[PDB]
Amino acid sequence: AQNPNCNIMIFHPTKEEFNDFDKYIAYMESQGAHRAGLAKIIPPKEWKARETYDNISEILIATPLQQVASGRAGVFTQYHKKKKAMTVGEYRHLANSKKYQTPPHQNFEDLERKYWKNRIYNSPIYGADISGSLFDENTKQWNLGHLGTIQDLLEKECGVVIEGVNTPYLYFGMWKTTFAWHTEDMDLYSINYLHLGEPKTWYVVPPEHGQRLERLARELFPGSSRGCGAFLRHKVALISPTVLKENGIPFNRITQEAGEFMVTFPYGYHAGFNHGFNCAEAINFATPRWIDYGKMASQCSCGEARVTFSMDAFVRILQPERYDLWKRGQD
Ligand SMILES: O=C(O)CNC(=O)C(=O)O
Ligand SMILES: [Mg+2]
Ligand code: NI
Ligand SMILES: [Zn+2]
Repeated sequence: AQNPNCNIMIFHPTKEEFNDFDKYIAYMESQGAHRAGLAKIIPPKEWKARETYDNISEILIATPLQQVASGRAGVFTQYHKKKKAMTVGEYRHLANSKKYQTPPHQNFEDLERKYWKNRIYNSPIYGADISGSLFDENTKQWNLGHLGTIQDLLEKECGVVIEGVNTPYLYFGMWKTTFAWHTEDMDLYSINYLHLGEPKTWYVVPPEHGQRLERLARELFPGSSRGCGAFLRHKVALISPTVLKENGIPFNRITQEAGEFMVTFPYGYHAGFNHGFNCAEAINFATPRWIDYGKMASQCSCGEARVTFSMDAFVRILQPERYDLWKRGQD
């Protein structure tokens, strides 16, 4: 078995190997990359996402989210308070202000220490989940707006044509902006490109150990667990590496820098934080290997998770027994 310790693997495809996206994902899996839940892909030196980032300041962040924490430094939830709209140029200025800027630090490890010590005491503002793309239309390789759609994959594998669309999302971050422990909708893959700015630190649990994370989460968030049998789908809970290590949960960590892709694999729980002002683009995708994960994915039916239009068909076709309850939670 390749990669039996479930380490995060880093890949350096050549420009030739960068042509065929599906083929390269399958290659990474042949080397055991999925066992970690997360892989890094460093693009060939010849490649670029677009020519420059000099003209992005007028993008609108319609609903910036202030991420307010509750709990203790290593075990907390966050809620999202909606703020007034602002442009990316306004948000960048805000991120660089004395109130929100990255503190002085020695290295990524020191900054990580500072994040876990101090995150709860601040409420950073995240420009998340903005439909759109920063890939140039002329970028032919690993262009996250030109991937094969999940609806097409389901149709190719299973023969059933379904409604729905699959488009990318932009994320504008600042110091301490946080993504809570989650797997993707329907335990899909994700791919994330860090277009510009400061790094993003990731934590990940191997898919084969995801249920160990879930059991810890039920212990640590006992009211939330009574409320919902899949409350990590709410995407609000944080658990620090120190707490994970104290509880014997297998995990790994890695820091993504600008110009790098990360791929999350089906049922790979992940969480993390931004180092400072940045912009990422991410999208879900599927492969043939995903189908069995989609059929087994948990679902929130309590009403909290509320998701896209396109998840309906995935539930309806892959999980017909669950469909009626889940749809009630959507309505
Ligand atoms: O970058 C973020 O805030 C969150 N991204 C992801 O969870 C992802 O790409 O799957
Ligand atoms: Mg602009
Ligand atoms: Ni994710
Ligand atoms: Zn729920």
